[PDB]
Amino acid sequence: LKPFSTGDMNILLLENVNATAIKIFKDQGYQVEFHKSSLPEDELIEKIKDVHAIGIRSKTRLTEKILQHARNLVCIGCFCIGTNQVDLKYAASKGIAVFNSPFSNSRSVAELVIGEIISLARQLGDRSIELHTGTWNKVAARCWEVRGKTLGIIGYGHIGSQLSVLAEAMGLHVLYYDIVTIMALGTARQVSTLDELLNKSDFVTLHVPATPETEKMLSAPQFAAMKDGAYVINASRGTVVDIPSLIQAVKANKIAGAALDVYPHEPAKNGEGSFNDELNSWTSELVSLPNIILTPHIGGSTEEAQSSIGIEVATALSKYINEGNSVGSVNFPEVSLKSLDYDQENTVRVLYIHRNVPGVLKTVNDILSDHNIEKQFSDSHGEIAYLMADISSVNQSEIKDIYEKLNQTSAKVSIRLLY
Amino acid sequence: KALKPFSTGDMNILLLENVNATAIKIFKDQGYQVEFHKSSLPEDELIEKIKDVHAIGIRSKTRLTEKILQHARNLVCIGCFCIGTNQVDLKYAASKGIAVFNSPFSNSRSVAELVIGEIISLARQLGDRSIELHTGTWNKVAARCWEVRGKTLGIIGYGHIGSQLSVLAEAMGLHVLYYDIVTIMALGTARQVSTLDELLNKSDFVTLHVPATPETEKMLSAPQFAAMKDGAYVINASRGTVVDIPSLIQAVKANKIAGAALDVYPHEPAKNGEGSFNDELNSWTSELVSLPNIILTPHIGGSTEEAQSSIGIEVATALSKYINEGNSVGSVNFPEVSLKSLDYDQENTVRVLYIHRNVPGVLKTVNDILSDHNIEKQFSDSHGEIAYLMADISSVNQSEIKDIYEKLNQTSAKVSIRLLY
Amino acid sequence: KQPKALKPFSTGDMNILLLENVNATAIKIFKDQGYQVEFHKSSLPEDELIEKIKDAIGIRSKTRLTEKILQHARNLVCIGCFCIGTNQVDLKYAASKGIAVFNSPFSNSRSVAELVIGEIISLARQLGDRSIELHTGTWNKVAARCWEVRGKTLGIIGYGHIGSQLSVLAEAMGLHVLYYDIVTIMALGTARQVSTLDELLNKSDFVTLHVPATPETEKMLSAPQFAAMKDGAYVINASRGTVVDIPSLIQAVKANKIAGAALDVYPHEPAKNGEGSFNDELNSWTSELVSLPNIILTPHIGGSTEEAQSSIGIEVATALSKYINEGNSVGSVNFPEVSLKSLDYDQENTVRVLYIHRNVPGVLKTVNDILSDHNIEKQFSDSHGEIAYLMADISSVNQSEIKDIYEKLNQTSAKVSIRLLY
Amino acid sequence: PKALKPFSTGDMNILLLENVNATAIKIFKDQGYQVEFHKSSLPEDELIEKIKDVHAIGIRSKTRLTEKILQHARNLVCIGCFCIGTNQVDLKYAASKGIAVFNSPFSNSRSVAELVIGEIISLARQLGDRSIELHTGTWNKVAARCWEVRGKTLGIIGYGHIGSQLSVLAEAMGLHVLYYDIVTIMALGTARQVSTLDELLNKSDFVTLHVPATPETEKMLSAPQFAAMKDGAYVINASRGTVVDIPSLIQAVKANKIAGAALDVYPHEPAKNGEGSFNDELNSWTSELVSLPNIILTPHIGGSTEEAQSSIGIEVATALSKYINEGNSVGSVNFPEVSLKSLDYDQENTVRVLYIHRNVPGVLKTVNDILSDHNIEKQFSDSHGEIAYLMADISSVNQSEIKDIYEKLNQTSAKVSIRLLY
Ligand SMILES: NC(=O)c1ccc[n+]([C@@H]2O[C@H](COP(=O)([O-])OP(=O)(O)OC[C@H]3O[C@@H](n4cnc5c(N)ncnc54)[C@H](O)[C@@H]3O)[C@@H](O)[C@H]2O)c1
Ligand SMILES: NC(=O)c1ccc[n+]([C@@H]2O[C@H](COP(=O)([O-])OP(=O)(O)OC[C@H]3O[C@@H](n4cnc5c(N)ncnc54)[C@H](O)[C@@H]3O)[C@@H](O)[C@H]2O)c1
Ligand SMILES: NC(=O)c1ccc[n+]([C@@H]2O[C@H](COP(=O)([O-])OP(=O)(O)OC[C@H]3O[C@@H](n4cnc5c(N)ncnc54)[C@H](O)[C@@H]3O)[C@@H](O)[C@H]2O)c1
Ligand SMILES: NC(=O)c1ccc[n+]([C@@H]2O[C@H](COP(=O)([O-])OP(=O)(O)OC[C@H]3O[C@@H](n4cnc5c(N)ncnc54)[C@H](O)[C@@H]3O)[C@@H](O)[C@H]2O)c1
Ligand SMILES: O=P([O-])([O-])O
Ligand SMILES: O=P([O-])([O-])O
Ligand SMILES: O=P([O-])([O-])O
Ligand SMILES: O=P([O-])([O-])O
Repeated sequence: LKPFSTGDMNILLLENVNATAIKIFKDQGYQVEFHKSSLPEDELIEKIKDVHAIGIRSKTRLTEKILQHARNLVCIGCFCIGTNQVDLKYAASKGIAVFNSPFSNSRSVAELVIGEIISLARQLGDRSIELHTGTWNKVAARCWEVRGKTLGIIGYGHIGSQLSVLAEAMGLHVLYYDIVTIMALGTARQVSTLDELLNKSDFVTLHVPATPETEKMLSAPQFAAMKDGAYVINASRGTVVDIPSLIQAVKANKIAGAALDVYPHEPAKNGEGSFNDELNSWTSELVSLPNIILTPHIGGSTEEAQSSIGIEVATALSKYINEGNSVGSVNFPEVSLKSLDYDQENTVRVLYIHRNVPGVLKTVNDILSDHNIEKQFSDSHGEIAYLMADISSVNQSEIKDIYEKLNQTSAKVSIRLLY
Repeated sequence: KALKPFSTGDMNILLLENVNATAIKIFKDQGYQVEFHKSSLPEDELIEKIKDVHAIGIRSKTRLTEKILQHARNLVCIGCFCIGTNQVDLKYAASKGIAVFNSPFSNSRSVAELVIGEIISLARQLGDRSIELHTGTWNKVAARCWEVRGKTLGIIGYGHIGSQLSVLAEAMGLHVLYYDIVTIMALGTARQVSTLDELLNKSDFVTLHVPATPETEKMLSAPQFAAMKDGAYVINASRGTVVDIPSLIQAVKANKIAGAALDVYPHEPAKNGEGSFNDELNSWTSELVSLPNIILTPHIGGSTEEAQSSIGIEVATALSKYINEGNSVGSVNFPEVSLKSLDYDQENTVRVLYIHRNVPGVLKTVNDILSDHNIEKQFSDSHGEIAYLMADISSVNQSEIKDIYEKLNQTSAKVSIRLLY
Repeated sequence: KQPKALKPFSTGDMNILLLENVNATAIKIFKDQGYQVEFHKSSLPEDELIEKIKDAIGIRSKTRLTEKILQHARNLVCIGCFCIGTNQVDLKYAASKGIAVFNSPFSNSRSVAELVIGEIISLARQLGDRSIELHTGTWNKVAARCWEVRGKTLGIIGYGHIGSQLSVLAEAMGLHVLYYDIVTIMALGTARQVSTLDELLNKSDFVTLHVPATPETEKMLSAPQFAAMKDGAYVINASRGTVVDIPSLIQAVKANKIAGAALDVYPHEPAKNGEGSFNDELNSWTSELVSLPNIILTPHIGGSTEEAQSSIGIEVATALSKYINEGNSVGSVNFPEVSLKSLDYDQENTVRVLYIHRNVPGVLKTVNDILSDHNIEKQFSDSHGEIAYLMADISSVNQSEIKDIYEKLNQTSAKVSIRLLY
Repeated sequence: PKALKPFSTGDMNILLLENVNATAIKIFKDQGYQVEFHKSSLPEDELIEKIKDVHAIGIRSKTRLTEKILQHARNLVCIGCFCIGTNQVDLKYAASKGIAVFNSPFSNSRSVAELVIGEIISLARQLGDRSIELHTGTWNKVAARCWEVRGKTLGIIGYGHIGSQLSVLAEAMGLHVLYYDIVTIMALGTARQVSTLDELLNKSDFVTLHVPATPETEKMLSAPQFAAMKDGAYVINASRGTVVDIPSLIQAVKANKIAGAALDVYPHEPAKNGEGSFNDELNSWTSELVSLPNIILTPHIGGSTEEAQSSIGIEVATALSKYINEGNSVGSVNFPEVSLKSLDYDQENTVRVLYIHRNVPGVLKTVNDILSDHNIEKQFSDSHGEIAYLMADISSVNQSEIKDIYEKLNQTSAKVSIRLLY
C-alpha cells in the first residue's frame, strides 16, 4: 500500500529509552546505538558527526556548541515532556525538527492523585512511618471516607479530565475552574469564578501548565480561601504553590494534609542526600510537618507510561525520517501529505526546508517546472519554512539534476528527496 | 376518646466511650434523657450511674460483666457501637433478659477505599519514596512501578468488603477475580474462580477479606506465595492471623513478592503506646520493617468519620426499634423476634413482650391468661436457655392491661415482661 | 450454612395435577421433589373436573373454580394459579375451607417493558403501517412525523415493577423519563417523578400506562387528558383494559391530535382464540378503532413470552413445594403469611405442627395446653380474617407421641386442618 | 490604519430547491445570506432561469442537475447534495466549471440503528402478525416461540458507523453482541469480534447486515449460509438491496429454519412512490414473499426520520458555508480536499487566494512568480483528476496591491476559477 524511502540511516539513543522505541526503529530497519547513561560534551560531539537522528532525555544537554558539529542530523526526538534542554531556535535555523510526547503521563498522573487523595484522607503515609519506627497511634479524628467529598480540579486539561471521571467513579463530586469553557465530562460542573471552586471544595488539585497567571497561583492568600479542614495537591509545576506560605498554612492546621510531586528546585542527579536544605531552605521545616506526602517528580514515572511515550515519539521520528510528516514538532512547521496510499511508482517527494523570504516558492516551482507537481503543501514556523511536493514521473537521471538545482538556491536550509 | 399523657425523662440512656453524634440525634429526636461521656467510666462511677439507667451504649473499652450488671435493674438493652461484642458478658445479659446489639458491617466502604489506596501506593511505591524524600534521599525510579489500569486484582473474600472492593476496582480499570468458599453472584464484570490456586496464579494484587477461622489461619503461606506471579503484591486488612508473616518476609526478600500492605497483625497491642509496635509483640517486627516496599497501618481499616457515623445510625436505630416495638432481629445474644409494627386503625390492641425461661409449658401458661381476648398474631423463639414471645392481643381495656400485666408478672419462669398500648 | 433436610410424613402420599399446559419447569420441580403429577394441556369441563380431584391443583385463569367444585374436593392442600391474577377463582371460600392459593404476579415485568420499548420505536417510525402497505404492493416512503426515539421524553404512569424496569430501558435508549405515581417512589436512574398527572402529559411524547385496575384508574385517560398531552404525541396502554377511554382516544387519533397508539388490553376481551372474535359484537367501537392510522393492536400478549412462562413455572412450583414441605406460606393471596426456619438433620425427634383454625379467641389456650407435654422451641401464628394459621416446632417427640398429638389436635373445636412434618 | 470598508448588497444569493430541513435556513440566515426556498423540484426551464446568479444551489435526491442545466450557472460556486448519495449530480461537469459538490453520507446512523432494535423486538414477539390479526378480526394470543430479547445474542455483519451505534443499543436491551468485519476493529463495550462469518452465524439468535455494496457482499447471505444458523433464528437487512439472496431466504423460512426476518432494502426498489410499484413485476418473488408469516417489510426508510434530515441539514450547510467563507473543501465529492488554518483576524494584512486550475506542469511556476512580490506564509495545492485546487496565504498586502494580484491570477493560462478573500 505505502512505499518507503532509502531506509538505512543511523540513530543514537542516550538515556535509557524503552525497548518499544527500539522495536519501532529496528522493525523499521535502521542502525541503533543504545546508551544507558548521559554522555559528556566530548564523547557526544565525536559520536554525533555521522549520526542521523538523536533521541535524548531531560539530562543530556544539546546546545549550539555541540550541535554545530552535527552536520548529518535530521530530527531530534526528546522522549520527554520538556523541551528546554535543546536549543530550539538554532535547530530550527539548521532545519532540524524536534519532537516530544507532552501528554504521555496523563493516566499516570491521575492515578497518583487518586492514591494521594485517599492516603491524605486516611493519613496512610504517616501511619506507615509510625509503624516503621515502632509507634502505634490509632486515631480516627479527621479521617474520612473519600466517597461523598468534593474534588476541585484546577485546570481541566488532559490530566484534569482523566482525573475527573476517576473521582466520579470513586464517588467524589467534581468541580473544575478553567479559563476556557470546556465541555464537562460525566457529572462535573464548570465554575464561573475560581473563588466558587475553592469555597465549595474538599480536595484541590492543580493540573495547569506554567504561566505567570499560574505562578504562585495558590499562595498564602489563596490557601485561606477554602474549606475549614481541606487538602491541597499540586502535581503540575514547582511554582504554582507558595511553599513557604504553605508550610505556614499547614503548621496552623488550616490545610489538613497535602501531597506534592514537584518543587521549585529539583536536583539533576539521584543521591543519598540530594533533597536537603541546600536546594530549599525550608526542607527541614516541611519534613518536620504532619501528613505531607513528598515525592521526587514521579507523576509520570510508570512502566506503562514510559512504554507509551517511547512508542509515540519513536513512531513520530520514524514517520518524519521516512515520510516528510513533521506534525507535532516543537520548533518546526507542521506539514504532512497522503504519503502515497494510492500513488503509483516513479513518484518523487521533495522536502525543502527554507528561510521564509518572499519568492522562494517562485524559484522552486520554476526549478520543478519540467514535471507535474501533483500535491504541494508549505507552511512557515517563524524564520524557517517547510515545503513538500510530489512530482509524478521522474527517472534516476533526472532526480540527480533536481537535487543540485534545489541545492544551489538561496535560502536552502535542508533538502531531501524520498525515493 | 381514650388518650394518655407524655412521660418525658421516663427513659434514661447512657452513652460511653464517645459514641458518634448520629446516635444522639436518633435518641433525642425520640425523646430520652441521655448521659453522654467521652471516656470510659470507673468501676465506682459506672455502678453508681448504671443502677437505674435504661439503655447503655458502649464500645470495645467498657467492660460489662456479671459483677457490674448484677446491680443494674430496670435495664433493657446494651448497644455495642462496635464491630465485636468486646467485653460484654452476653450469657449473663441474656440470663437477666438484656438484649445486646452491634453493627458489624459498617466499615465496608472504609476498608474498600483503604485497599484501593494501598493498591495504588504499592504500585507506585509512594510509601517508600515519600519516606525517602522525607529523609533527604531522592530516588525517582520507574522500574516495576505500574499503572493500576489493566492489571488484575485477586479478591480473597467476596463478602461485604469483597463485593464493594470489586466494583471500585473495576471502575479503576482492574480485572477482578475472586475466590470464595461460597459461590457468589458476581457483581459487574467480576469473575468467580474455581480454585484458590487459579486466583494466585493469575493475580497481580491479592487482598484478603475473610473472617478468622481455622481454615483461614495462615491461609497464605509459602506454597501459596510461590504460586503467585513473579513480583506481585499482597494486602491483608481482614484478620491478623490470615497471613503467615514469616513466610511472607522470606518471599519478599527473595524478590518473589514485590511489596505488600498490612493493617492487621497476629499480636496487636490492647492500648496505645509511644513504643508499642515492637519486637516483643511479634518476633519478626525488626525483619518486617526492614523490607523495602511495605505499607504498615495500625488496624486502621475502617477508622473513618463516615464509618463511625454509620455505626451510630445503625445501632441507635436498632435499639430504638427494640425499645419501641420489641423488635429484636439482629441481637447478638437474644432470640430474633419481630412483628408488623401495627396499623393504628384498630384501637385498644396491646402488645406483650414476654421474655421467659425456655422450659416446657410456658406457652400454655400465657395463652390461658390471654384466653379472654383474641390474639391476632403471636411469635415466640428460643435462643439459648432464654426465649422471647411477642403477641398482639385485641380489644383490651385499660382496666384489663394492669390485670394482664399483674397476672403475667406473677408467672413462673418470667424474666422480664413489658406491655405496649 | 446447614443441611436443611426435613421430609413431611403424616399420611405419606400426595398427588398434584398441573393442567392448562404449565411450563415444563413446573413439572421438573414437582417430580424432582417426588410427586404424582397428572398433566393436562387444556381446561376441563365441570363433570370431568369434579371427578379425579379427591385424591394440589394448578390452574391458568381459564379453569373455573367456585365453591361448588371445591366442596367435593377433599384432601386438598394448595391451589397454584400459574397466572398473574387469581380471578374467577373463589378465594374467600378456599380460605374458608383452609385452601392456600399462590400466584406469580411480577414474572411478566421484563416482558411487558420490552414490549413497550418495542412499541415506542415502531409508533415513532410507523413501522407497522409501512409493513402493511408493502404487503399489499404499495410503496410510500415518507419521513414526515417519523422520529428518532433518542431525545424524546417518556411518560410512565405508575412506577411499579414494569414502570421501574421500563424506565432504565427507556433511558438506555436515550429517552428522558418522566413518571407520575400516587406514591412518591425513589426514581431509578435519571428519571423524575412529576407532581401532577397533567404535568406529565404536558411535557411527554410517549405516554404509557402501568397502573393497576382501580376505580381511580378506570378511564383515567379520557378526552380531557388526551387534549392535555402535546400535539402529535403517542399513547400506549398495556396495563389493564379499563384504564383508557377508547372512545376518547379514537376521537383524538381521528382528529390528528395523537399521532399513534398501541393497545394490548381492551375493555371486553375474548375468552378463547378465534378467527372472528375481535368484532363490534365484542366492543362497540371495534370497527372505528381499526380504521385509524398507526394503531398497534395486540391480543393481551404483554406477558406472553417463553421466558415469562418459565419464570412463572419456577416461582409458583417453588412456592407450592415450600408450602408442602416446610409450610412457608409467604405470598399466598387469601392466607396468613407464616414461615419458620428450615429445621435440621442435626435436630432429631423434632416435629413441626401446621394447625389452621378459625380466628376465634382461646384457640391457643386449647392448643398450647395440648402441647404442654413437650417443649416448643419456636411458634408463629397470624390471622387473615376469620381464618388463622399456626406453625410450631416441638422437641423430644416420638411417633408414639405424634399419633396422640394429631388425634388431640384434630379433635379441637373450630380447628380446620392439622398437619405434621417429622 | 487605512481600514478600507466594503458595501453591503443583496448579491449573496443561495438557492434551495427540493425539501430541505429547516436547519439549513437557520444556518444560512444566521450567517447572513439571501435564501430562495422551494418545496418541489422545478422543470428544466424554471431551473435555468433561477440558477444564473445563484452563488450556491442545494438539490436533493429528486432534482436533476446536469451539465446542460449547469451551463447557464455563471456565478455558481458549489452544489450541495442534502443526500447520502450524489446520484443526480454529474460531478465531472461541476469539476470542469470548478464547482465543488458536498453531501452528508453518515447522518442516518442512529435512525437506522434504532429501527433495528425495534425490528428485533417486533420479530421476537411477532407484533406485526398479531396486529394484522386483530385488525382483521382474528384473535390469536400465542406465546410459543415468542422471546424476550434480553439474553439472546445479536450478530452484526459490518461494524461501521451503523454497526457500532447498534452494538451499544443492543447491549443496553440485554443482548450479547458478536460482530464479523473484514477489518479487525476495536470492540465497543462487551462485544467480541469473531473470526469467521460461519462462527458468527452458528452461535447467534439474531443477524443484522450493515455492510456496503461490494461483490463480496452481493448475495452475501445465501442458502448455505442460512442453513449455517441456529435452528429458528432471525434475519435483518437494512444495508443494501444486494446483500441477501431473497429466494434462499424464502426457502429457509418455509422450511421453518428461520423464524422471521425484516427487510428495508431490496434488489429492485422503485424510483418513485407508487400505489402498485411493488408487484411481481418489480421482484419476481414478491407474491411468494408476502405470503409468508412473521416478516417485516419496509420501503428503504432506515434513515427517513426528522432527526436524520435535521442532522443532514446542519452538516451540509456547515460544509458549504466553510467552502464559501474559508475555502475548506474537505469532504467534496468531486474536488480536491484542501484546507488551511482559520486565519486569526489579528493579522489584518493577509489575502487568501483560492485558485482552481488545470492539472498541468508549470502552473505553480506561473502562480508563485505572480505572488513573488509578497511573502506566501502558507500554501497548499492538491489535484483530483484533471482539476486542481490551490490555497495560499500571502502577507502584508494593501488594497491597492490586491487588484493587480487578482488581475494577474485571473489572467493566467489554464486558470478555471480564481477568488481572493480579504
Ligand atoms: N507531575 C508530573 O510528573 C507531571 C506529568 C505530566 C504533566 N505534568 C504537568 O501537569 C500539567 C497539566 O498537564 P496536561 O497534559 O494536563 O496539560 P493541558 O495543557 O492538557 O491542561 C492544562 C489545562 O489548564 C488550564 N489552565 C491553564 N492555566 C490555568 C489557570 N490559571 N487556571 C485554571 N486553568 C488553567 C488550561 O486551560 C488547560 O486546559 C502541566 O503543567 C504538565 O507539565 C506533570
Ligand atoms: N481492617 C479492619 O480494621 C477491618 C474492619 C472491618 C472488618 N474487617 C474484617 O474483614 C473481614 C471481612 O469482613 P466482611 O464484612 O467482608 O465479612 P463477610 O462475612 O461479609 O465476608 C467474608 C467472606 O469470606 C468468605 N470466606 C470464608 N472463609 C473463606 C476462606 N477460607 N477463603 C476464602 N473465602 C472465605 C465467606 O464466604 C464470605 O463471603 C472480617 O474478618 C472483618 O472483621 C477488618
Ligand atoms: N399486558 C399484560 O399482559 C400484562 C402483564 C403483566 C402486568 N400487566 C399489568 O400491568 C400493571 C402494572 O403491573 P406491575 O407489576 O408494575 O404492578 P405494580 O403494583 O408493581 O405497580 C403499579 C404502580 O401504579 C401506581 N398507581 C396506582 N394507582 C395509580 C394511579 N391512579 N395513578 C398513577 N399511579 C398509580 C402504584 O403506586 C404502583 O407503584 C398491572 O395492572 C398488571 O396486571 C399487564
Ligand atoms: N436502510 C437505509 O435506508 C440506510 C441508510 C443509511 C445507510 N445504509 C447503508 O448501511 C451500510 C452501512 O453504513 P455505515 O454508515 O455503517 O457504513 P460504514 O462504511 O461506516 O460501515 C461499513 C462497515 O462494513 C465493513 N465491511 C465492508 N465490507 C464488508 C464485508 N464484505 N463483510 C464484512 N464487513 C464488511 C466495513 O469494514 C465497515 O466496518 C451502507 O451500505 C449504507 O449505504 C442504509
Ligand atoms: O387467639 P386466637 O384463638 O388466634 O384468636
Ligand atoms: O414453653 P416453650 O417450649 O419453652 O417456649
Ligand atoms: O505542478 P502543477 O503546475 O500544479 O500542475
Ligand atoms: O516563498 P515564500 O513565500 O517564503 O514561502
